[PDB]
Amino acid sequence: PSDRITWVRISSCYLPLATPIMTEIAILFAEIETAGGHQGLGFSYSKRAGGPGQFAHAREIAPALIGEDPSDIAKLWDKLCWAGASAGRSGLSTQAIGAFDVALWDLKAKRAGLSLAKLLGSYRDSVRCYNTSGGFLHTPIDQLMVNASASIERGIGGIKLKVGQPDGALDIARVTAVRKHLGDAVPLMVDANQQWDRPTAQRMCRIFEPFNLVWIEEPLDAYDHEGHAALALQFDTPIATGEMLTSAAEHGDLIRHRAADYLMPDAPRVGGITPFLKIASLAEHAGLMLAPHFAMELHVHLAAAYPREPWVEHFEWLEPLFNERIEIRDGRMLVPTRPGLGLTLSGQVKAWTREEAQVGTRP
Amino acid sequence: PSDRITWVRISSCYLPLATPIMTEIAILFAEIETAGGHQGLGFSYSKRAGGPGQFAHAREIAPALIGEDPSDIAKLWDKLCWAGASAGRSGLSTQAIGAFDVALWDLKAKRAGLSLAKLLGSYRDSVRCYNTSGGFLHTPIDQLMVNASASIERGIGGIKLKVGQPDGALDIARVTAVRKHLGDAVPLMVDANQQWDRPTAQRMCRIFEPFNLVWIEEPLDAYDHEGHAALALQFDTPIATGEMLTSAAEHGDLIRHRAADYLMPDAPRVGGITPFLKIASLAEHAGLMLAPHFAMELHVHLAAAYPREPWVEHFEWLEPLFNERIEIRDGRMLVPTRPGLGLTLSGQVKAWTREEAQVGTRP
Amino acid sequence: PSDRITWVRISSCYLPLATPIMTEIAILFAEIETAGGHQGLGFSYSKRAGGPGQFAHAREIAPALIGEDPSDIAKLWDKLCWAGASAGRSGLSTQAIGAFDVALWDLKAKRAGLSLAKLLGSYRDSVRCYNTSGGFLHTPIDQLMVNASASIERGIGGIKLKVGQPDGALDIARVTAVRKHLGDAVPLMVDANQQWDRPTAQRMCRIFEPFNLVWIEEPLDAYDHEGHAALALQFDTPIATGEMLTSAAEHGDLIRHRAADYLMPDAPRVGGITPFLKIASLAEHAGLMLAPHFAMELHVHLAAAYPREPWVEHFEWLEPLFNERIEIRDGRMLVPTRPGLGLTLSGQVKAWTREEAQVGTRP
Amino acid sequence: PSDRITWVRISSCYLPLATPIMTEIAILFAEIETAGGHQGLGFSYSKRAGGPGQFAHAREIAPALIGEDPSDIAKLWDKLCWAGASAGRSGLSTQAIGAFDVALWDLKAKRAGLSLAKLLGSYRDSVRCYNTSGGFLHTPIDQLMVNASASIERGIGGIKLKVGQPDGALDIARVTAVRKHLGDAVPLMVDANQQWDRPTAQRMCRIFEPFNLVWIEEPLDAYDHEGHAALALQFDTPIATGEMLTSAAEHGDLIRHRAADYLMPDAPRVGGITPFLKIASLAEHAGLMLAPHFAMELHVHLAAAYPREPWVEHFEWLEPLFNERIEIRDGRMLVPTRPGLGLTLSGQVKAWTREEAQVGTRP
Amino acid sequence: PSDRITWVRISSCYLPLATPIMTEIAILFAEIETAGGHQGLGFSYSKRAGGPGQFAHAREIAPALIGEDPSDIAKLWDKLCWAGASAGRSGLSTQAIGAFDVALWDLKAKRAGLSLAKLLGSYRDSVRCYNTSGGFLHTPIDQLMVNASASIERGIGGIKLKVGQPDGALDIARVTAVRKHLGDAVPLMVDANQQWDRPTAQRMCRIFEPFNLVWIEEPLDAYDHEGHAALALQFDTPIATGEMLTSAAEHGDLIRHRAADYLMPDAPRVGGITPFLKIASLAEHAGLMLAPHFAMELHVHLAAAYPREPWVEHFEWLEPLFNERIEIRDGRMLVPTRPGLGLTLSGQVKAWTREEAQVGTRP
Ligand SMILES: [Ca+2]
Ligand SMILES: [Ca+2]
Ligand SMILES: [Ca+2]
Ligand SMILES: [Ca+2]
Ligand SMILES: [Ca+2]
Repeated sequence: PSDRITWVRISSCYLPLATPIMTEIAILFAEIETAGGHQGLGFSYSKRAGGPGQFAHAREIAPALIGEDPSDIAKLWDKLCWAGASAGRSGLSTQAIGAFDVALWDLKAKRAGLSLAKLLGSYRDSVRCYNTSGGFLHTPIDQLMVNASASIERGIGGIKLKVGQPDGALDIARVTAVRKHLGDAVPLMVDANQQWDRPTAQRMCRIFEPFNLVWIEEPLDAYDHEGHAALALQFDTPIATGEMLTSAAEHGDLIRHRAADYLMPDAPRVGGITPFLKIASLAEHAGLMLAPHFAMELHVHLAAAYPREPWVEHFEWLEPLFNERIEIRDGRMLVPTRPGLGLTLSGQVKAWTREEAQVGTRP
Repeated sequence: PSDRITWVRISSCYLPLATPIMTEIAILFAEIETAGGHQGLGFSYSKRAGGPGQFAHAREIAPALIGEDPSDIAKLWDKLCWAGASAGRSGLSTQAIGAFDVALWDLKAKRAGLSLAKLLGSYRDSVRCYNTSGGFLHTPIDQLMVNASASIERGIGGIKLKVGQPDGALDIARVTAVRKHLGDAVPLMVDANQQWDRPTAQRMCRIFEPFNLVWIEEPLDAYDHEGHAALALQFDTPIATGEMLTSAAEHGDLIRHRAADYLMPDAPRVGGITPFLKIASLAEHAGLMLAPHFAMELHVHLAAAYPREPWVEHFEWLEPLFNERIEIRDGRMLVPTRPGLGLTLSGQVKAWTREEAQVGTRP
Repeated sequence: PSDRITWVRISSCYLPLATPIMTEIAILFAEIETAGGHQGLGFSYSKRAGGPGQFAHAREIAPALIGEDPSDIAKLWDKLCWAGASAGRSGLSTQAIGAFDVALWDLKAKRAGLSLAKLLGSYRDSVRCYNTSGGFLHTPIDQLMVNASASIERGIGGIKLKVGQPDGALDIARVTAVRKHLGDAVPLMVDANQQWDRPTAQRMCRIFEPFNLVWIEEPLDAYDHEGHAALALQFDTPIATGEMLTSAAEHGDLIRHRAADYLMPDAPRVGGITPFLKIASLAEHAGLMLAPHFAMELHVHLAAAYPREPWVEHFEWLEPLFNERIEIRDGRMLVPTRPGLGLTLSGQVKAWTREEAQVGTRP
Repeated sequence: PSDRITWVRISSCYLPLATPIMTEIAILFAEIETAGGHQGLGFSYSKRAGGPGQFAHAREIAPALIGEDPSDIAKLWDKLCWAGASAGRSGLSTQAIGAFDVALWDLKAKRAGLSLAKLLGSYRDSVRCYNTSGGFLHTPIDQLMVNASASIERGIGGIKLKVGQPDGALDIARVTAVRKHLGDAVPLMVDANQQWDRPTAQRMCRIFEPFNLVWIEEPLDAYDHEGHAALALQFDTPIATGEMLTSAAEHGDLIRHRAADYLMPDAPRVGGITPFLKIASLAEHAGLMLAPHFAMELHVHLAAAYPREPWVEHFEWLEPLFNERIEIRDGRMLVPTRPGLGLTLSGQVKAWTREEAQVGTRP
Repeated sequence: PSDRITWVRISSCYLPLATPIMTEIAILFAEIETAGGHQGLGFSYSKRAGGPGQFAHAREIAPALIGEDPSDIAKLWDKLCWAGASAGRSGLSTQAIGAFDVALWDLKAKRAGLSLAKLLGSYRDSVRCYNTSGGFLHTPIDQLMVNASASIERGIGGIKLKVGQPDGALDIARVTAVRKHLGDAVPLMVDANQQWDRPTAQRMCRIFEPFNLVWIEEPLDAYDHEGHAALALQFDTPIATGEMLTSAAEHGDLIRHRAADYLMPDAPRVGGITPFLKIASLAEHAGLMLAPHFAMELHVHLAAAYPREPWVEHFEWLEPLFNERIEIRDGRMLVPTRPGLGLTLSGQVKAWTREEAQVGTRP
């Protein structure tokens, strides 16, 4: 083999959130080291229930990696999946596999002395970014307006507003208020978080049309593909969805329905970089736009490798976990130039680790 | 509410197999009790990796059941799924949910003093059954021949032979040998266990055509829907598949492709009775036949409720876990008449339990 | 068996209407009792011609229920259908079967000490409701306006206005008048009762778009599925139809055409709860909304069991037939908590019964 | 940038064939070197007219590579294509681009100290191989028989026989003769080289069915997708095609028609490794088998990276151009383990070079 | 044969542009003469990279024309294509073939003493024309406004404006300015040159709707057929595309998608008149409009032969190459009446020729 895995360590780290949304996020870290002295770091996560399950499964299948050639990433993804075949090809088991998968990609990239973006091959050195500016449905427009202004001032390229509350007139007012404040030149998008039924989504999308939003995210249930397809066919405003999906197959179904103008795959959630690339390949062929969701630390690299100009969300919740940081400038997020994912665990991770296990002999 | 859940207990029981094939099966038991004194028992399982993950997730979401009306089964399935939304609608998380789901159905049936089959409404009091007679690819033909003949004399209604070895001539020989021994009056089916590629499956199905087998099971990868549909369109022999799928959505895709003459949903594997019923409704409408896989203790009830004559496999591995037994006669297994699933945990379960947890106050 | 039917009584009851619409409605009541002392009550109906036919058929097939296990509801639906096979799977014969079907469901629910909603499993304890406030095309807007206001005051959650008269400008005026009176906050829907041809429906739907109605009901002939599908594709306003259909097959065709945003199945009209559930399963899978038509006494239970928020019409014409009543509060209809359908025949039913028959020996 | 391209050299080398079939093959070699001291070698080719055109275009666009980051392979493929946009996305211009593309991949692999197969990630360390044993339509049966048997004793895993001559009876005779000589255990395939019209292909495939050939290659015109799809739907024997196609788009069309059981993309012919990977992704998703055509020195690496067991032709014509060799044993060719493609130009290349050019300053 | 080719001369002529756009255009001229004394002139071209490749290939395959019957044009197109089969059916090789193809058509037309338009059969003696009036995105509206006015004054029938710059508000302003200047009676069209992504194209097309433009050209990537089809389905304004395509197959795909209201095939770019006619036949059958791109000297003849009123661009860049000129009158371009294409090489061609070759003996 090109090398061989000799040690693996998994940790279940509970990241406390500065502000309740959801008071914490369970992060599954996977560390892999080889006889050749190469090392990789990867992770998966669970918002709400899922952390314990991901860790337990990861611990059970980890031994299957020992002795294997780390360069055969897809092959190993398949081997770990087969090791837990009755668990399926999506959900907790493949998310656990994803932590290992990301680590192997990190390791291969470092082996070449290249950032993950350069190993895959990039199309740009910076990616369009946007943020919520710490805005929620319960955030007084006044505060959200001043926070969004600050974000723009520090380099954010767009603002995503939370909508989808029983009183639709409220959202329209809030959005109207933000648009008047920032100006027509600031890109604006909304996220309904699956709060609308088909009739309501139909009416709200109609109202938002004049706003020229970048996109309307998750207007319906994440699984209502025909519903999303119907909205995309009817309205000029792009429809964005997919962040809730957990496998290449689900994204394939969404794509088959032409249910999204902007596909929002979540690498950790779908099983890692390996399945994410298969999804990106399908989206590319279908001529769609890409807007990866969550984990910017990983997605900035994946987005950089997509043919068409993508959008990545500037999200700072995971920063305390790492020693590195992402920098933003003139509406764009810079793609890190360091080898691999360019991440190392902060000293704070230890204090937040509730479970851990390892197998093999460390080099 | 009709009632209120007050106590829940989950157990991870490792069933040792008298004959390695894999030397054990992880069973997740869920016990539910209410303020009204009602009780239910359900379970899910994992062959190979999966047991630890299912238990861990079940333990984390169990508290969400306390205080809820046990009669709103589908509603609670959704609540538990939402409680772990980032985990998706299939795989380990929904299988954990399935243990609770089965228990709720068991409890509702008992509440009406009806077997699960009668609660759902049955079409028959006994179901066609078949077995492998402890035969595997490595079992010497002559042994499998006397074993099969023995199963027939005990009342089994059919024999499923394992095939799919590199030397197709061998399988053809073994099947020919079995057919000549038992006679043309004994129903025969084969299981290739996803071992054939499209070209090989094409040639083997061609050869088996004259045999008039009941079905050819899993000739291709469980996810090659187009491949299976092509075989079903070409050959007279029914194609059976679906045992590997873990969600209603995956079965829906298989059904959309018309990839199976006999659909083989596995209740515990797809998330319980609730999603299984949705799958059965889709199969019924599509005019397909049903042959549920594994867990006869549960599937005999579900099969009894299907409009068209189904087939259920009679296999003994799980018996040690329960105090009750399935009866077979004249080629069919009798649908139990006791309330609910008609199962209670044996004293052996305790000794095989490696993990357990409970929440709430037992009535 | 779980039990066995020993007595059956059918009655043809003619319900006189307080105000001509249609001066009466023929109701077919079915009573079923078992050796175990269990009892069930169900019914079907005919607006205009149909009462005599339903009763005659019910009387002829009733004997087929004696001795049968009441828990095998679907099986018995099929047996009664086969008993009159040349009559088909829809229309008068299956509507007669439906009376028996509803009774069997009522009996099974009572057996478990659960309301019908809880036996099926509910998603809500109350359902959105609406009414016409005794409004017809010939009702002076002035009166309809004050009546609608009263309905809202007593808890009704929406108002359905009758439209579809030769003078379209009239309907627009009437609707404009009602909207201005009640305010934009009161949900409003219209019912054209199949009075428009494709061109007219096209023009009227266009005009109603700004109104933001909950739905436009039966704009075209109940059987013009392509016509309805075209309207739904073109307009934001939901299209509602299906109330005239009499079988799962017809609803399946409507669904295949994507001819309705809100499907309006009528349990009694399609053959009872058994076929209604098959229809609801198809609508659920297609991602549609549900708005059962007529018989709120039965549909409130069925609606409660649907995944997505349905709408049920508050209709008081059938009240004199029963001793129980439905209560409405804050725009919602409360789902009864009593066992089964929660209905018993009033003493007035006897005086209105024109035909009756029974078979078997009462327990 | 990760690095920077500083020098590029292109050579048009005419490979003389020891045996006319066409007496030579024009090979376009591309050498790329960077400021960081990294180097890559790639190539494209033309059988018959094409060599001069490929070189001329390569020379004209080569300057566009100077100063660029060699790691952004896909990006540069697009830049060179845009540099000659009026030339399209297929044919001579993209084949010229492919020589550079292969060199960039070779360079990236070497950068990581990995073979091309390991950089991409492999599923196997050896690939099934087959050869023609120097047999053509004019080769006397008995000679081809001893030649084939010889290839088998040296380790070849299969024999491809050339067919498609006006006298079909002859082919059938020759194939029958070969089959009887080698035995039923030696895999056999035939290549009709687009010689049959639909009617003839239909009859010949019918006759070959009993033979159980691995595949029937190019039975019809390379562009008759409907024709090929019809044959594949009708016959058990796999249909193989695609070797003549020159772009991802053409392969996509073939795949859309389901016109091939075995897709035969030719990396150099379609524009290099970059477009080849896109084609492989499409074939993988469609559930097809892979059998890359020509250039085993390159395809052995690409085939190793495909999920399902592929077939690669072992043919010796290009060996004189390189200092390295492919090893075969037990019916499979070993995937080279050296860095990158594992190829270096032999001293003979210089003598066969008719044209060459370079740009930039060599490090 | 009807005659036989005895001499062929190819020249690579670099046409310098009066103003940078692109400072020159490579033109490939092909001259063919027969034993019968007949002669033909044709050409192909490359904007940016492509000239050297086209010439090199043309030189290599030219010998294949000697001795052949010039009247069998399609047959010879196929023979030359086969002569370079590994080069494919599009791109540089077929463009080289196209130069010869045009010459053969010119020769056949002259043989009959008919213009090319009359040989094919025409529907009109003049064709609607339009121009850019030397306008580019960087041209100050003031100048573009006065230039467009002059064009109209000298007989041009329409104005095409360049759009597709980052600042969409700019294009709208420029177009608004031009429309106000020339008046609503002057046909206006825009060309976005593939500068918009789907979302942007969607928004810009919406804005342009009120303008009643003749068409919106290349709003998206030339290969995004689904994208173009979606725009055409949604908007009243015709979508025009196809100028970038290089083969009948690509145009066929575009047509299959109903991706264009106005198809813009480029004869030289797709391989000559032979493939252009196949494309025109497909467009005619699909009921589309035709707007050939570039080379008016050739397209005026081809456009004249199309059933529906086409549009041809008045483009003067190629004039210096020929001794003849096209005349425009009352918004239409007159179809030349001279034999064949009606073109002869100017004395300036010699000075601009960088490469040339000939084969055979001149008559
Ligand atoms: Ca859209
Ligand atoms: Ca079949
Ligand atoms: Ca609609
Ligand atoms: Ca086939
Ligand atoms: Ca249009």
